[PDB]
Amino acid sequence: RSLLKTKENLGSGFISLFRGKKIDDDLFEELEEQLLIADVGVETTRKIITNLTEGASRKQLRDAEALYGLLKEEMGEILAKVDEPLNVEGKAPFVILMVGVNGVGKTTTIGKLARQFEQQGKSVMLAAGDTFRAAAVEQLQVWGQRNNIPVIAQHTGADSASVIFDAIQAAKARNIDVLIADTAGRLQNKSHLMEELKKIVRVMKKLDVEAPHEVMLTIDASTGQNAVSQAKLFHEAVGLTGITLTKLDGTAKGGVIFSVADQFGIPIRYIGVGERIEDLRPFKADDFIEALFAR
Repeated sequence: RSLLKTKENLGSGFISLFRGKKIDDDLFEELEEQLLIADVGVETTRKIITNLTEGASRKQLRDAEALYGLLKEEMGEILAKVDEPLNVEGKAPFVILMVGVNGVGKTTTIGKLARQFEQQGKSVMLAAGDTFRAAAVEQLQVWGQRNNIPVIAQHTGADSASVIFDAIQAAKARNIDVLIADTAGRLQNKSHLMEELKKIVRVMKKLDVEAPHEVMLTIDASTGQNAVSQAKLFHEAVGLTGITLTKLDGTAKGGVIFSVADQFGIPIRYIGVGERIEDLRPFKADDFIEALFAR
């Protein structure tokens, strides 16, 4: 599958580690190491190991090979807890606030997401709320134009929340089903980001007390621990309702999906396993685990 690189250490990769081995602390240490190198993280790895030890003992397993099935079980539960799909229907418009750092995929994810919704029969409108990042504003505009998707964009530096308020206002008038709004992502000024996003979320209430219907964080799987810290940061700034993991193909640090799931508990909406529009796959825990573990 596309997850071929993460499989060296996770899922299928466990088999080679367990081959012929007996169950002792030496083995759990070897596994712990593999999990940490895979970016599962200290806390999640400590949790996985203990659960697995209690399980391998209270079922009297002396054979290491059998841990593959028990790993599949506990890691499956971790992803299952954040397996709630994004349902963007019944609103006018359904506002998705896209938060996250620059160069993490946001603008690209926005384009892919818009194409997917339109492919389902719903009109989309974009809002360039990252008003200072002139490259990103430009990108959404030219792209939206050639895709016949209205893009609400204003002068460089205009108040983000105003652009988005105008975008929501316009969306309601033009009967748009989904409005996807971009935001500025500069962690360099922690509390400014918090106050900025807080203003955005508040100004929205003037036109709809339900907006935003979705606060989506986009993070890059290939940046391992960076993806986790970023999530923690945005988790404390805004009310994240969904997360999107991009660039899962091509990185052996794929275990980060378990770290971001276990530590925050926020629904993983989409998983990026390639560069095509269909590659921004709606996240299904069971399908992911099955492919992670498939020999």
